[PDB]
Amino acid sequence: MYSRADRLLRQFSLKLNTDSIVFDENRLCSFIIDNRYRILLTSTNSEYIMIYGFCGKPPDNLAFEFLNANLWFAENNGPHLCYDNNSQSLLLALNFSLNESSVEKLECEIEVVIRSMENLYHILQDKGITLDTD
Amino acid sequence: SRADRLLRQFSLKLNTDSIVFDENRLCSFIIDNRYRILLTSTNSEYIMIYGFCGKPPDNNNLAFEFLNANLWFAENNGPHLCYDNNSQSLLLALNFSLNESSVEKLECEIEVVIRSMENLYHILQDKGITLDT
Amino acid sequence: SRADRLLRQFSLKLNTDSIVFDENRLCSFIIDNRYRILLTSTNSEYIMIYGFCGKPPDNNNLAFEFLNANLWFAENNGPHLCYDNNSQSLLLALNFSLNESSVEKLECEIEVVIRSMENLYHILQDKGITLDT
Amino acid sequence: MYSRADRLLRQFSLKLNTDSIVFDENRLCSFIIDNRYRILLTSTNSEYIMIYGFCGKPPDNLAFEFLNANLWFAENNGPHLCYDNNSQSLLLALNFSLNESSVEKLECEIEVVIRSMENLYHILQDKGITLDTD
Repeated sequence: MYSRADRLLRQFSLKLNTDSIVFDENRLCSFIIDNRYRILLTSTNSEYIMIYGFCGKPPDNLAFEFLNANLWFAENNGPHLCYDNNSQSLLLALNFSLNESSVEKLECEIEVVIRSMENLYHILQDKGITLDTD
Repeated sequence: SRADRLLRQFSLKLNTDSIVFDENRLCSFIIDNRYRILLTSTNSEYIMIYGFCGKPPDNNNLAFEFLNANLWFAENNGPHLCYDNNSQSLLLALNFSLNESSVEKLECEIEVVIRSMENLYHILQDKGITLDT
Repeated sequence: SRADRLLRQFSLKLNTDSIVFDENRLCSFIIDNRYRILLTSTNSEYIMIYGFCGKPPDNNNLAFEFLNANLWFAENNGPHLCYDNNSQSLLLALNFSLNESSVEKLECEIEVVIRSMENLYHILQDKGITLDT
Repeated sequence: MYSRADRLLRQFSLKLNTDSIVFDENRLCSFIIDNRYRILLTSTNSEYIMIYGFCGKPPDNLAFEFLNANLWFAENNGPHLCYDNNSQSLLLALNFSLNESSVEKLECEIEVVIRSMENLYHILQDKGITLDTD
């Protein structure tokens, strides 16, 4: 009766102790980890969930430095560092395959995104250029 | 190879003297006279595949479209579109796992990168911005 | 090494498809926390030893003294003092012949390069121009 | 009765069909190969002859490009590209060891210098910056 994405998210939700974490009518699910990391999940295909970590909006001119940072994530099997036209913000993107998936694997892929977001605010805070909250 | 034997022996001697080293094996080639590929191997866990796309027009705004395109590559389990501050090139970068690996599967991934340069070239052509190759 | 086996196999497959490749083996390390050394091996005849001295002050006249110093290195059978347009560094470069070679003789030549960086540093110190290391 | 440098040069001289090629009182010997390459030989030590190929005087500002060219000669076992304060000119320098030396080896080392001088006017003529005659 439930799609693999919905069942998996239901486990993630209950594990995190809420009913709230669910895909809405556009297949979007947003939440915050540790009052710090803004995670967006999408399931528009039946085979994978996209995991987006919202890094915030870049300062006033930078884009090449972000492309250069993407070398580091590729070399460490991290998410893609992307820029989104809508929210005009940076985000770390990771395709989570639903094949042979468990709630434990989803949390680790979400953790890879969280560590990578922290990795980004580390190439950026000591280097003196900063992304905002909301 | 006489050189590979010498370097391996020398490295082992370095560790012996408590000196850490960085090793890197490189293999570059061009496919169809059009796609520059670089294979690097800096450790026993993975190989990197780099598709050298070419120098981009120094245009900070166009770079924001390169970053935006990483959304499509991410969704499609493709390479990372990135930029090397040394060769001043944009790169399609793909990490190749040594686990359950073979020469067959390495070809398939080099092919994934090649097709990605293929898509990018044909997308930049349509938009009339081509790269210093 | 599983990676070295994979690359060797892949290279042989490339030749098989009539594709020429460029291979390069790199080994870098620091001696006495002071001398950066790079060993490269791009073919079966020789190895290159590069002593990375550091970025020089961009001073076209001081560079003419680097060139002038090549007279002393030449007379003393020493390395080539050169400049890499990529890493923006000056280099002491020494070609190491694979013929009648051993790990012992490779050490001696790396030592010749190291002492040369040693002489250069102590010559630049006295003249109060030191390199971005 | 003759030093190894003098004997060797005597052979080189006779081979080239002249008495003229000889070290003068400052141990300097200058000659031109093929009406094009200006060669200077020195023997102030007993163990080697220095071979200098005179490339001429650099245009008006360059030095880093010459240092970069020196990467190429080191990689190909060539002479050192040097600049000399006196003549204010570039020169290719090669130490020729007198140990196990024959007139045939000297000519090849002189040939390495000549090919390298030609190699230099090739990194320079297609690249649009030129050294003068005398």
